[PDB]
Amino acid sequence: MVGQIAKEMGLRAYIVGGVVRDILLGKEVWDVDFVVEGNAIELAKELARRHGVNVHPFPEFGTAHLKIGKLKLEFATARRETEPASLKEDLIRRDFTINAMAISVNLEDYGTLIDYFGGLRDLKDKVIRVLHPVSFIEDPVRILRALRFAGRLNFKLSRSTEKLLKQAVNLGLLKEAPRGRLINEIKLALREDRFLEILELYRKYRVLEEIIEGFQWNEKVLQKLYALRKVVDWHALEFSEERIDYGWLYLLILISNLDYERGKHFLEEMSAPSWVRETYKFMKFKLGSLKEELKKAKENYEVYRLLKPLHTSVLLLLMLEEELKEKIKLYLEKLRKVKLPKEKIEELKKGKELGERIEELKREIMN
RNA sequence: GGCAGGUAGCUCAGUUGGUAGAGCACUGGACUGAAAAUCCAGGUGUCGGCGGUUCGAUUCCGCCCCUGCCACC
Repeated sequence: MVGQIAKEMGLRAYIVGGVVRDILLGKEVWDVDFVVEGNAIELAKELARRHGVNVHPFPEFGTAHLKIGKLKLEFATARRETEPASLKEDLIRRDFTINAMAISVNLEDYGTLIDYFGGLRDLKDKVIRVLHPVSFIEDPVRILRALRFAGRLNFKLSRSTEKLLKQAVNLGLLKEAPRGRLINEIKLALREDRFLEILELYRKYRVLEEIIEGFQWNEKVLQKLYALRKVVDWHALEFSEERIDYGWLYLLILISNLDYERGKHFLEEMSAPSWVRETYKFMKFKLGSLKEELKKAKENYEVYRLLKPLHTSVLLLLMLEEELKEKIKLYLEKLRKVKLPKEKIEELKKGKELGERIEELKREIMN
């Protein structure tokens, strides 16, 4: 119906940006971005009125947000910067060729893909390419972004793009960039399932040393990241109903050997989840003594005592130890399974004495 | 899309999971020609909603509701 409204107003609207990419990648998304030649606000308001849904106009940005069902729609007016602007002018300010395409929702040309810069070819050849060599200089954050994209889609940077990226990092433009944008981009990165590869690309071009203070790369951390890779694989395989955010664990591994001050400050800027901060603060000190206690663990009940109060993240951190791996495994799918019948429980009750008694019964069952 | 706040009618605290609170409106009676003040007391509440784990969830976790702000595709 968007093309109908675009016809009545005599305008031109286009599905734009990564959405189009995700459409060509066979990925369905509930968030759609539009570029409209002429006023986008009136189009969004009319569309929202015809569907009888609340509209959220933003005149200063020239954009409007409206939610239809699960679909989150954002209409934007064509602009030549971050005179009327043609679609091509709006597409030329974008970062990568694969993000620079558009599809027309206008009724006559409906279904046609509009590619000016040959982004379709770069999507075909799995190439991450900038439109202009001045790209990274304008928006330094894109440095991460490209890598992140190169992480997710498993594509490869163009030689021009790569040289421009290396030259961009060498000038230290990553430091001059706003902290919030960078941190946000990293937060976007750690949510990917391929985020490990993104970390590999981060290590190759050494972008993490610039953002984080006092951070350096070594082999132990990397092998720890692959061990964590295997652990994450198995845990997300069998226990998948219990799944949590895995990226923050990698982030903890990277900052493990780093100073505690810069670590807490980093978690402060990144706005890490509570359990992440807790896992880190427990890792910096208590983890050593904990592991040493797990080494002294003989009976299953002492293991139960030294494990159960801890979160899942701590356990996954303990799975890095080869000696403790089969023990934690024994703890997960075996060491905790239990229930009790009626009569017996009723006899157990004949405050805290009840719970302690229960613990005594469990330690009686285990060993 | 991520991070705080959600506790009475309003303004607000509360973590090793273990049987909840302040200050003023609410009912009832002692008090009064009536009313209020004040006294005894006591509702001050499924501590957002729905499930899950647990002997037991305001707390652990998951999906969502609301409000405010930071961030922007």
